[PDB]
Amino acid sequence: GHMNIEALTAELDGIRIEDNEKIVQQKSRDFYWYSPLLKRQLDHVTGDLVVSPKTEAELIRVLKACYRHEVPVTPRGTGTGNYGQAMPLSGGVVLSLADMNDIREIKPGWVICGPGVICSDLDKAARAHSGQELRMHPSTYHTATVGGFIAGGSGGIGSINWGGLRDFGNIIRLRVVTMEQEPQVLELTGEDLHKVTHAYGTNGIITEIEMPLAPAYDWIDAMVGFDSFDTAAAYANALARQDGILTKLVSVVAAPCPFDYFKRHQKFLKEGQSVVLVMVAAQSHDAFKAFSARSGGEIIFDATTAGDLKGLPPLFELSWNHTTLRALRVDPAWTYLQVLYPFPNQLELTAKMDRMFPGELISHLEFVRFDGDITCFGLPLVKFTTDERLEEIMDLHNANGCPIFNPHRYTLEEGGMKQTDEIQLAFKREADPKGLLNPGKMIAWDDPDYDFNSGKVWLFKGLKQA
Amino acid sequence: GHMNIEALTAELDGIRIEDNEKIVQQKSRDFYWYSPLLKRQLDHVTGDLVVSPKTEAELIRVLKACYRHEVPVTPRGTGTGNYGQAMPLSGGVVLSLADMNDIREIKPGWVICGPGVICSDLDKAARAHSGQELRMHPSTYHTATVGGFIAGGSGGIGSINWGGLRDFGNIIRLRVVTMEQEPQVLELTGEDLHKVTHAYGTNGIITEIEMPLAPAYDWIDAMVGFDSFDTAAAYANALARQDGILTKLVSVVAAPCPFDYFKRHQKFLKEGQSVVLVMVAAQSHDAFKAFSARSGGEIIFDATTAGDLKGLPPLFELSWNHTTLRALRVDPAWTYLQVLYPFPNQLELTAKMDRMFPGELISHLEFVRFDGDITCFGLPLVKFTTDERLEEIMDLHNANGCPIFNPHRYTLEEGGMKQTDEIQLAFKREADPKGLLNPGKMIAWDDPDYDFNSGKVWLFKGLKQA
Ligand SMILES: Cc1cc2nc3c(=O)[nH]c(=O)nc-3n(C[C@H](O)[C@H](O)[C@H](O)COP(=O)(O)OP(=O)(O)OC[C@H]3O[C@@H](n4cnc5c(N)ncnc54)[C@H](O)[C@@H]3O)c2cc1C
Ligand SMILES: Cc1cc2nc3c(=O)[nH]c(=O)nc-3n(C[C@H](O)[C@H](O)[C@H](O)COP(=O)(O)OP(=O)(O)OC[C@H]3O[C@@H](n4cnc5c(N)ncnc54)[C@H](O)[C@@H]3O)c2cc1C
Ligand SMILES: O=c1[nH]c(=O)c2nccnc2[nH]1
Ligand SMILES: O=c1[nH]c(=O)c2nccnc2[nH]1
Repeated sequence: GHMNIEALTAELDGIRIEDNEKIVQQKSRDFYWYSPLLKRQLDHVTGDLVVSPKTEAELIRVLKACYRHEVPVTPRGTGTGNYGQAMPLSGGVVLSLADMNDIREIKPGWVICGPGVICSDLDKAARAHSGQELRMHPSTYHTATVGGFIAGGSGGIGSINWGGLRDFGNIIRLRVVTMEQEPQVLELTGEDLHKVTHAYGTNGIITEIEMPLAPAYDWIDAMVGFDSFDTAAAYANALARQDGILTKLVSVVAAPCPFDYFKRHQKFLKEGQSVVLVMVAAQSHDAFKAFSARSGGEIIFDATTAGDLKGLPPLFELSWNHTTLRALRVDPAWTYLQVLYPFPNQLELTAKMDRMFPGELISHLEFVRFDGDITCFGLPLVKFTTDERLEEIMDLHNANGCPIFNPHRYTLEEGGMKQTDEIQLAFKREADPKGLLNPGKMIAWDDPDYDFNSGKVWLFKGLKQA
Repeated sequence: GHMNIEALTAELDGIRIEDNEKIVQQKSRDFYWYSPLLKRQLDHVTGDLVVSPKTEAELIRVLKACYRHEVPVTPRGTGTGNYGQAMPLSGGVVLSLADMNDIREIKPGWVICGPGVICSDLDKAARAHSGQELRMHPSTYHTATVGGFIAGGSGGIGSINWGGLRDFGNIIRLRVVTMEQEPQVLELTGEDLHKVTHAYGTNGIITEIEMPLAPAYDWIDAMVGFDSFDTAAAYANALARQDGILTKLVSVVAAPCPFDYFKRHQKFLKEGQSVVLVMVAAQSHDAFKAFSARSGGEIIFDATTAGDLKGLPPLFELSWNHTTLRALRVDPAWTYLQVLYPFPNQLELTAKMDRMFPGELISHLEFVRFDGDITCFGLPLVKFTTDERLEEIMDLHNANGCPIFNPHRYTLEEGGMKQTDEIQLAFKREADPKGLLNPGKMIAWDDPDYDFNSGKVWLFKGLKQA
């Protein structure tokens, strides 16, 4: 690489650039620091400038100039990923897509928009236009971009209904611009768009998204309280299996996390109580109450009876990695794991892991559709002591039937979600022959000897088969 | 010929009534004759009078008069049931709710309407009002009433998404009028409304329904063709488990049924071909094609590429018991079974039954959500020979792990769907102390020695818990 930052800058007159060191540093970091390991390994990473195109034409200008002057390019939505995805390991350009945030079309069942649209802004527009909203969104709803969700996220609120970004149909089309001497526009549909999902921006810049839309309902927050984690998980699993009770969220958070760390909801909680977090559609809420009364589920908070309370976060901001946010805000020693508990043994497996790590781990489940089954993903909190103990806890999950997607890594393959196969490798050669797009994030690109055919359970399995 | 018809008729001045023998006979029959057994057993059944109230006030005037003259009352929507549910075993009044067809409220996620609204009319109004439609409907969409669906049906198109009428949330509220000296109005919510579902009108007259609504999408008809039943069933099972691919129907119809009996679609079919009937939402259509190319599913008919669709019925009128209709319109010796193939063994079980009855049976699956899993319901065609052999075939399904809901019976308990327990018996006494509502349909009411704690698998399990 022969980086020439000065010549790059000269080629971008009319395009917004920022080179202030403090601002570049801030926009070179995400929420990697949720992992004590990443916090140490990536503490010294920073870019050289932030470039913020307003149009696809400006973006093409930027990529063309970066290819010519050999400046690395790391895409950034709003920098809320947890693994260092958007962090520029090699210096160079932080390519912000924040100003490519147009909403172009809203029709019955689908939307076309730019990558920088914030999830809640997209829903606000889809709701006003025709009472529609995203099928799923991360708990970073109000801050995260749709583009970064596709390229760096996996699922979240709404996965209970629709599965994950890993699944056919949850994305319709991705328009992607390559890093070639003449950047190419690709219109990826069918299976081809799934080369880009959760690829950390390593194989092209998403410049337009077509995604399905779902009906916007009056979603009712409710909490259900239990005296043990195992009875909370059994209730949550049963509720998730009620096919006529429409929910958007079914979470399990073990004591002592609710009472210790859900501070604004404390008056509804008590010491020793585990909680199930529920978002239930208004047309299903009476059925939800009747089911809960028949299933041992004491409703300790219900938005329909609590009144118009200000200062209460929505329950989804207590779920997914917002559960982690709340814990580490009070005690910074908390970190987390990412776990699958495979169907049909999720209740047995979550209980065994809960009992295996008393005190040191606090269980946290999110119920989701996964390959057509209802099961749960895990985001258990872990009290950090040493690097070695944290690796050991993950090793023991893997050895006890609970696949780990290691969040204490910053490469695609080590994170356990995006599998590298020959199709993934060939596509990056096509879309980034100089290796300028988010370098360092794909091990197989830097390692000719990499056994990318190893690993067991991949969340985003590769397209190659038979 | 009930002895009190003259006196009853004199009390109904101003209410529309019909005593013409031929019309009363037509309005005393449903589609029971799909069963050769019921066709013979119920041949002599007819009412004395058809009474058609326009309003709940008129209905109450009718019930109060029938109660004081002890004339039985058998409710009727539009008489499309298959079990003789709406046929008056004791003569008396056929009480048609067809003129109680108010639609009084449509909101995001729910609708309030009268019992006589035809399903497709309900959707016509919900679509015009706010682009909504029913979650599920029988394949008799264009002729069946909503109230008769609730009291006499179980699910259908849309069950792939939502389960069935057996499930919490798929009905929100039933307003019911009792048969008492002074008829009472009950507003049944929570679990209480499930006393009335599939109870054949034996424990009160539904006068208002609140049901959930779902978004009205552009549903695309597609057929997928296979050289064998097993490969068709395996594909449909896989498609049904694609959580991001939104469908409204996933049916499997084994050869020779499609080529023999799907006449207007015959130009798309070939001899020996089994078919999977699909309704896929427009926003999932591309993913459906991509999944099907990846899953060995040849799309042989697609409403978006087929050119002129004139004269083609919708694919849902080739599904559920319309599959039976198409077959028996060509050969009247076909009848059917109703089967469950319990998860997770549905592929092995359907294949085992298919191999056990060559020629005599034609397999027909409908994939549905059932207790939180994806599995299939069966409506296999059976070539009628003798009553004895039809019983044996059903016994063999039951003995091989495939529960039968016997459609060749006219009582609630023998039909295998609506379980009787103490709560059902107590409620019938509460709503119909004289037993004038559809008499003879509930064995346990006529026979206090009848053992209602038998029967293994009930589609509509009772409310009594252990
Ligand atoms: C408290 C908290 C809770 C969270 N909860 C969830 C959750 O429930 N579910 C979930 O999936 N994630 C969750 N996350 C992670 C993160 O917030 C989301 O995945 C988010 O949607 C990422 O979007 P972003 O705009 O912040 O992307 P960034 O962090 O800016 O970038 C993410 C990745 O996408 C790439 N990228 C961004 N834009 C483009 C583009 N246009 N083209 C190509 N590549 C691009 C970046 O290079 C990077 O590799 C959470 C994070 C926090 C801190
Ligand atoms: C070709 C064909 C296909 C079919 N497909 C399906 C299918 O996919 N799914 C399905 O579930 N059914 C199916 N059916 C059965 C039937 O069409 C439906 O269940 C239908 O919705 C019944 O409504 P109806 O108005 O015809 O009721 P009716 O036949 O008039 O009556 C049904 C029952 O409900 C009672 N009843 C009616 N109205 C009231 C009321 N207001 N209050 C109390 N009791 C009342 C009657 O006494 C009777 O017991 C099919 C039938 C045919 C002929
Ligand atoms: O950066 C993240 N990417 C993800 O896919 C994710 N998924 C769940 C929770 N946090 C997450 N964080
Ligand atoms: O009269 C019917 N009642 C039902 O519940 C039903 N379910 C499926 C198919 N036909 C059916 N016919």
